[PDB]
This record gives sequence, structure tokens and C-alpha cells, in this order.
Amino acid sequence: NNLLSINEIDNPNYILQAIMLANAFQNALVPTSTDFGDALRFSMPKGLEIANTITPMGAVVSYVDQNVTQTNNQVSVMINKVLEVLKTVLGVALSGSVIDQLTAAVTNTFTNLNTQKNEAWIFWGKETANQTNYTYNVLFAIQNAQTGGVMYCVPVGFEIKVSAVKEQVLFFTIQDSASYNVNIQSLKFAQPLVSSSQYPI
Repeated sequence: NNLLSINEIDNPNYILQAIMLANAFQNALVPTSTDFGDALRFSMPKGLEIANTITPMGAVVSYVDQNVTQTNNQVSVMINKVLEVLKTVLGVALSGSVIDQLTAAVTNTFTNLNTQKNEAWIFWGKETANQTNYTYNVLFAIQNAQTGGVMYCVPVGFEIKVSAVKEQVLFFTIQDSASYNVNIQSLKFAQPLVSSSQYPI
């Protein structure tokens, strides 16, 4: 599985539906352009096509396909730009219900890369002397007070160009500066809670 699953689930009776939603949107990863390099990202148009096959039938609430750029600024500032975009997909109330974890997950998209560099959710694309390309795929599965009778699953595909060599990128902290070109793709999918008696790890 090439999406990092961030489970924010109050009742374990739903662990199974979240894994099942995760397993579904895995099929929404697509190849990047061979110019970007050799890499998979969650596609939002594909994710739409997948959500229609999902049974029991849910509803797609919001979606985004958007570029975000920075010129020699702090990583902290890309993290906040991307948070602003994801918060808009989640909306105010669902955001605040998961804000710490939403914050950590976008922080770890841009920093702490060295300890993540071999994991299945990151793909290293084209790497030159002054640029690194990578994709990073995460999926939030959320059931809590703000969610009532449904689960929300929010897949996100990042396609990232940052103006620094890989080894430097691997050790970036929020205090570093670089130039970025980030394309974000995400949807938010609601599905009625389906309870379960098998509880996967």
C-alpha cells in the first residue's frame, strides 16, 4: 500500500471500513509524467472514478487540484500554505477535530524525510544537483464526534519539486528555506458507517 494511512477513528468497530477505504483509493495512484521522474501519486480525477465504484455508495463532498509555490522561503511557510488548502477540503469543523494530526502529517510531508525515505508512501523522482522531485501520498480516515453517521476518507497526492539536492532535502527542518513547486490533489469522501466484528491490526 503506497498511501500513508492516518487513522483518526474513535470506534474500533470501524477500523475495517477505514482499511477498506484505504485499499480502495490505492487504485487511484497514477504515474507522474516521466519528466517528473518515476513515481506514483494519488490522482483526484482517478479518485473520483474510484469513489463511484465504492460500495456501499458514498458521496464525494469536496476536491482539490491546486498548485502552490514558494520562492526561497521557509519550509514552515509551505507547510502552512498546504495546510490552508487541506483545511478547505476538510472544512473548519473536521479540520479542528483533527488539527494536531493534520498538522503533523503535512509537517512530515516536507521534513523528517530521511527517516521516511524508503517507505512505500514516498517516491523519489528526478534528482539533479539543484533540484529534487518526489511524491508523497497520505490518506486520512476520520470517524469522530464531527463525523456522526459517516466516515470521511481524504486521500492526498503531493507532487513536489524543491530547489535543493536530495541529501539536503532529507534533513530539512521547518526552519530551512527553499523554493517549491507543489501540486496538491485530494478529495473528501463520505461513506455511511459500516460496523464490523473483525478488527484488523
